[PDB]
Amino acid sequence: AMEFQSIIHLSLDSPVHAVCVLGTEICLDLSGCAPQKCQCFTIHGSGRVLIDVANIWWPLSDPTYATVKMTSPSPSVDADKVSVTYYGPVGTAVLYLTGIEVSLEVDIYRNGQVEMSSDKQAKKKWIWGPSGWGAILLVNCNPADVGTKKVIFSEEITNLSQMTLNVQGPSCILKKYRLVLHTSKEESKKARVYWPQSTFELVLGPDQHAYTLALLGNHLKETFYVEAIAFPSAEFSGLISYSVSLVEESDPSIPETVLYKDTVVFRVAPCVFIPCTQVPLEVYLCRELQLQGFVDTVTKLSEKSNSQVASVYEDPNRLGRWLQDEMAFCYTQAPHKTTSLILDTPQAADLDEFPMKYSLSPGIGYMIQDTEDHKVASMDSIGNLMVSPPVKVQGKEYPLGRVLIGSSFYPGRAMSKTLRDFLYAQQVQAPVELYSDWLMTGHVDEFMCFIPTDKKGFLLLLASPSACYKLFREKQKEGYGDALLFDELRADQLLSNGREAKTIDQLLADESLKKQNEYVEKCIHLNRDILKTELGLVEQDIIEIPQLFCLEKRSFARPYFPDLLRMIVMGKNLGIPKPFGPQIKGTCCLEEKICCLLEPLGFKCTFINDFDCYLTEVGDICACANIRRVPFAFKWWKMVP
Amino acid sequence: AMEFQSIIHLSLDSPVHAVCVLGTEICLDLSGCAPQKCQCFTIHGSGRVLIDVANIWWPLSDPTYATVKMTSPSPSVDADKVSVTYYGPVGTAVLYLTGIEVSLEVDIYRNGQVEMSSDKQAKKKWIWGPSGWGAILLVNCNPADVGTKKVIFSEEITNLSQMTLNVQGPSCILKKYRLVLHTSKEESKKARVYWPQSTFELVLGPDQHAYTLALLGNHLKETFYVEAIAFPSAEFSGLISYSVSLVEESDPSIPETVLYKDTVVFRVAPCVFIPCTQVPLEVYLCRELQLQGFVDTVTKLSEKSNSQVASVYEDPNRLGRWLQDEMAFCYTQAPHKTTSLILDTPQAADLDEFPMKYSLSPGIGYMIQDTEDHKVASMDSIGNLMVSPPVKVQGKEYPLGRVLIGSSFYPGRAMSKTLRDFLYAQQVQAPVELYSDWLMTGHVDEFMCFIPTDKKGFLLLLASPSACYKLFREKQKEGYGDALLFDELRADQLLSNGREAKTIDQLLADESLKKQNEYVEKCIHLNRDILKTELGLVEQDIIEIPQLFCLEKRSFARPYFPDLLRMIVMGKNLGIPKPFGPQIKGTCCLEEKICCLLEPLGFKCTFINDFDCYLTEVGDICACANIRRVPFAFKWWKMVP
Ligand SMILES: [Cl-]
Ligand SMILES: [Cl-]
Repeated sequence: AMEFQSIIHLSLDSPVHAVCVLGTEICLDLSGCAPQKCQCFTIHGSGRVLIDVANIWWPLSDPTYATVKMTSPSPSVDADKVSVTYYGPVGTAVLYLTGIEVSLEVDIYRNGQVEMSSDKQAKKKWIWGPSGWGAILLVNCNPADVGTKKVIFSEEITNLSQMTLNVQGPSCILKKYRLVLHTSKEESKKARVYWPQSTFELVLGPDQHAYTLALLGNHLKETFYVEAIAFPSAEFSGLISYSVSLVEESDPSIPETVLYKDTVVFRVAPCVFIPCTQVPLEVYLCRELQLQGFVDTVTKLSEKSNSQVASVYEDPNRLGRWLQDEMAFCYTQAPHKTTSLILDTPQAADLDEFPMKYSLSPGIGYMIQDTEDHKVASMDSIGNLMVSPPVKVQGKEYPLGRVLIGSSFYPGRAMSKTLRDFLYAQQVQAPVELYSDWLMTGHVDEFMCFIPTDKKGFLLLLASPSACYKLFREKQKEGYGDALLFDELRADQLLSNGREAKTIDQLLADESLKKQNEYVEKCIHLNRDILKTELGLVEQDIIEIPQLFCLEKRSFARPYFPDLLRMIVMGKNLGIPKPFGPQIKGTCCLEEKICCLLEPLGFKCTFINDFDCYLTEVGDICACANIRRVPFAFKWWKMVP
Repeated sequence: AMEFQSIIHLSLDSPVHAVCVLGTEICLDLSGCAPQKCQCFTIHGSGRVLIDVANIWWPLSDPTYATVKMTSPSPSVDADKVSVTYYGPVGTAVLYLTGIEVSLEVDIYRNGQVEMSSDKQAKKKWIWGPSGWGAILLVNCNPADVGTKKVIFSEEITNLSQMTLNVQGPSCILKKYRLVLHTSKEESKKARVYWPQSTFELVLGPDQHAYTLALLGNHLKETFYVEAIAFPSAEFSGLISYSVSLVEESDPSIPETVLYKDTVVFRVAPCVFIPCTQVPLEVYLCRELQLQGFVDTVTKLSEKSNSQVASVYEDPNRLGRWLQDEMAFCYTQAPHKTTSLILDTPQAADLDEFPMKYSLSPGIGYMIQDTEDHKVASMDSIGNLMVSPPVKVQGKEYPLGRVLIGSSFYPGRAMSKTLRDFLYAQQVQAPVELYSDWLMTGHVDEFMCFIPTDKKGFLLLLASPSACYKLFREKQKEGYGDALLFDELRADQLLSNGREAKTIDQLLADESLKKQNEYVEKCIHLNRDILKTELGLVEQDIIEIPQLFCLEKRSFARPYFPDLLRMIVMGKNLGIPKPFGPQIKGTCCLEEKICCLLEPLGFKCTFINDFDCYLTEVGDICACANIRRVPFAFKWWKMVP
């Protein structure tokens, strides 16, 4: 008999000639051919064979099976043997073996190189955690792709994951078969596989899910380079598997058959967002022909903070403040490479040009993410997200922090199912839903800010209208009720921005303003509870920041004076919006209050003088920034979501 | 001051009057108002207040917080109090409390009744396993729905899950608020909530995701009845949450605000498929005007097995064998109720009538599942599924077995992404992909069958052409080479079914038939390996069944003689297709062989005489059956997928 299978029925008469793929086990039926007078048996194998008898003689039970496996490939056909000798009160059975290797290997232990997997079945599984395993694939974020044969540079080839195919066996056995490297039609739309000729040929991708390789000689060693196309999403878990099938070429009436298949599994790394507690590397600035105020002060602050400034062009096809509202700096990481990128959720239709590519420093990626709602003040954009610092909550670690999404509480505007599903599909920053649709912009950054400390490693700052009323009341009692909110601002600057200079006395007697702020205070308190619960915070982690709001067009909250919470956080250097509060002998009481709260904790407060920038209405153009920061040192794959 | 929040800043001057929702905690800032001369303090609360000072006097630290909570609702406003007395080398601060209850409760401990949850935050989580928690919801499978105010019978109301809402507090506090029972727009499409007036009003559902309730008096107690619409799928995880928001009615210029929200989570039970090792309860039979053969023998076998027979009408709008190929008996289970149902994946377009409803015994549900591919021999149907018995594999338990799906191995036909995703979304029967597209029907039941034993509790039978060649060779050597395959069958019965009577000598000399069977044997061996690996089977669990195949129109395998593996499994009673093998002195050697293999294990073999039924071509009409069985005793929620 001639065979390629997991079960072999030995025959006293004809010895079996079989193929053994290395890493697999064959079950040997020893008793089916045994003579009736046989009571016991002995079994012996050659050097490359490992025989297991239920883990020397053995009693002959009703079923008697032995398992065999091979340790190295055969240098010729039938070079290995297993012999069974039947003892009674009488027969021999023989199996000739030829061992071949057919294996696909990846960086399964996440060490930065392809390593041989210890087990053919364990290698199809992807296990999270430090005691886990499973290779990682990175999405191609090359900004050129935004809007068959390719040249790939040594700088770009490190982004790709290796997948090695090894086949070893006698030439006369291997020539009977063909190899097919493949994946399912659906998985092929999610990644590309390249083969170097440097010049690389596309062997698998969205239009090709099977690739044939000829077996010429006694060994084939080929390395393929793989890249993902998309991050995990509602429709995509992140898992992609590749297989090599050994196909027996046929007689035209009998179809071909697959005799063996080896499979590897990749997990496409998630898109990870970065909180403002991470060290700034670069500050991207969309100036919109501005210099004095925001642009100059933020340029100065950035130099003071060991950070680069990258100019950003205006995009005439987008609403103003797009650099902040439609984009986020994030990263994606593999054992062999970390790719920082900007994730863009454009609100405009049919875009042709992408001016943000001029600013992107070498190696910085660019990815687009679709959304559904594109109106002014839409919360369906990546700007409607804030990242917490790393926290432990109820004994559960969130080493990369948790993503915070602005949402609604009235049973209004919201993030689309598409963008929300994309976020939850990343897994490693378990999203928390906050309440922000009471704010005109819908952005939580108008009432909260995390700042790093040199303990949890951070403090949460929260907007507090009650704290501001308390501060103004104390000043009034001290005889400063005549001090003026919006002092040192030009009358037309106030009028053109919907504001009016008011004394502390007029502000404290304004019952409508007080009711607007009481409403805002209730909305912030709802969020304070969710943040304490979901981030494991205690009140010692929170600092109240005096901040007034007003309701504009139900109506929505807007900062009354420039929002102190809208900080540019650069380590210990804080770029705080200059609020223009009531002055008490040449000093703004709001600047003095916030400096008294933050300076003793090691913070350097720089007040950004730019009233028009901070009072810009939603949709209107203004200078803005987006800071690119150091990715977390904690490796995402070692987390157990 | 007047408040409803998680943080209260005490004031030496004005005492605070606050609302405390039961089950929540308030943080009290004790140090912010403390006099400069104060060095230590004492705190005292009344009977309903629980005070925690970092878990009698206490030192006055820079931040000094105390947490308070309430144990029962207040019978009047300010009926509870907390007093802080400041000691120096000097002041008092007071908080008046009013406790209210606002809670949604479900059968969170899966005990069959609504129980009070121990924690407001833990109740939003759904944890798998015996030490888990989380209420369960059942899909409405009423066959009437196949194709605002409702009457629900005491028999049908047990299918629904209870959700109780309790609100308790002073009438003068509760009258300030409104209650809103709600869920997101997307979740509302997945379930219906009813309120009894018995006659039940639909309060939440696909067209209504918010329902308002008036707070009249000092307490509200309402029970709602919930039912799911759909099983988990590609787009639906199975989790649905409901909330009650306490809304403060507004001054028209200030929008309303939500002061508190309580939330419960349900998991819609998965659709669980049943293996043929479970005890038969009812046999559904589509006779198609037939009596002698299949219909009579299966009716007899069913009576012999303590099972009911339910006649099924012919469906002229569907391909033949639809009762078996387009339907599956499955179940869905909650702590309070188990619903057995038939899951239908119709292959026809625009169906109006559903004759299977006439057969459905009282209480048996009916659900439809969409598919994409509707051609003849399509593997995109629920008939392309077999369920394994419960198994343990590599230390992992599959107490409900694993679903087995027929698929392809040539890198052909396949299950659609829609049906496959529906199956994997159930979670509790971790699907295994087998190779069956080499078979004309694409059904794994043509080469494998599980039978229960009175140890794993089962045996796997596998089709084996090699075993059949071996049996025929032994008969030839004994002088019976003249024995005839298809003996005792009429010549026209053979001709009209594409077969011809052949002696054992002619069969063993047929080289084309041998090559067709060698091909089939390689395909079955691929599946034997996957089954051993994925189900943790050893060769002692497998019995080879002699069975020949032939290739017909690449070409596809069909059973050559009636397929012995296509058994009607009724406990120890097996309805085996009568194969009409070569007879050796009045006995079919195939019947004798299978009886020698199965009878010593306690099986009673009944050979179903019906050649035309077992040789029916795909798409053609024939009598067939579908057996409804006992659901597993193991509760699905106690598994950790
Ligand atoms: Cl996953
Ligand atoms: Cl889930």
